[PDB]
Amino acid sequence: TIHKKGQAHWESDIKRGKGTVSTESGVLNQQPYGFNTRFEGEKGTNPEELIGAAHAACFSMALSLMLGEAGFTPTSIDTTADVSLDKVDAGFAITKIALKSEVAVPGIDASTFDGIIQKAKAGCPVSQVLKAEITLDYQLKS
Amino acid sequence: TIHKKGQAHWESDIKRGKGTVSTESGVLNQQPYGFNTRFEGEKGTNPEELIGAAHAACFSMALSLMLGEAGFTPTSIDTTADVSLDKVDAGFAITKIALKSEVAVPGIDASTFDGIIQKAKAGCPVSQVLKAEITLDYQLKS
Repeated sequence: TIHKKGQAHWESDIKRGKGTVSTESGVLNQQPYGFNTRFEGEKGTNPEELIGAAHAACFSMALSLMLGEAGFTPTSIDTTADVSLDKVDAGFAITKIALKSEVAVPGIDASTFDGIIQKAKAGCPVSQVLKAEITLDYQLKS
Repeated sequence: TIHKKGQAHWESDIKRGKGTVSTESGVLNQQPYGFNTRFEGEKGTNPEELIGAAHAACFSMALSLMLGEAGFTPTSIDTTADVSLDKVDAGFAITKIALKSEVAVPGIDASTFDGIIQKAKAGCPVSQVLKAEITLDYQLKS
């Protein structure tokens, strides 16, 4: 199995405390995060946008793979993942991720493409591991 | 409802194609990713380490909060999230996330702490949204 690691550091309480997040690749190295950026809308990284990025990335790559297996080559795939963090009795929960994608695949049938993209939406590794509602809105250029 | 966004871009097929990943905060901005970095172990970002970073960050924040609710203030929390991407019949799947955390909470009861940290491991938002097995290994300095 493939193992990849992420890390975080936290110090003090939630209001007066702060933290940082990193990844083994180094793309993220002690990047600041906290209550402000996660719940108060202050610009900065947080768990949600990171999961959104991971999801957009896994979905896009999966769409390319499946398209290839169908004998198609995508010119470009641009996916956005909107992660919803809602308030619930237990606190908060990631309830939905809205995927928005613009794909360009030369001469591919609209009906055939839809079948492939819906399979990617529900079949990629990240979608499969998430419990949140996953929606998909796309635009095909062929 | 809080909304956070992530995105990704991909061009060409899976072997000769390539992609990038970004987040709205900018911590990730068109950072390269591909088959190489995700499946061949080449150093670079990928969906798995991003989920790991997100999980480590959520879990550490959640632990601080709960300790606070118990009347405790953590001196420091350092968590690493090890994400497993396994090959399965249908393709691949994120089967497990192993959390390892080092926490310093002066004077807290060992048993008291264990109950709290276990509740955080199972109850934080990111743990809650994941279907993968989540394990916890920690070392408390008290």
